[PDB]
Amino acid sequence: GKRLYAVAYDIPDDTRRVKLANLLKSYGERVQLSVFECYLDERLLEDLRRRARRLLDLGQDALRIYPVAGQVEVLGVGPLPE
Repeated sequence: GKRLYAVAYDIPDDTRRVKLANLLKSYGERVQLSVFECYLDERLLEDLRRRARRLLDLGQDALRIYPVAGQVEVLGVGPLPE
C-alpha cells in the first residue's frame, strides 16, 4: 500500500529541475533543496517514474527513490518528521 519515499535529485539544468520539482508536487512535498517526501504505492510509484523519465536527461541527471521504514531523523532547520 502507501509508504513514505524520500525522492532525491541531482539535475544540473535549471529548466529540467523546475519541471521535475513541479512534477514531484503532485505526489508529495519538498523537505530540502533537492529532496521531496512522497507517499506512494506501486501504482503511484510507477506513475512517478514514467513521468520523471519524460523530463530527465538520463545522461546528465540523477533521481534516487528510497523506500523509508522507521523513524526519520532531522537535525537543524526544515520540516519536522512524523
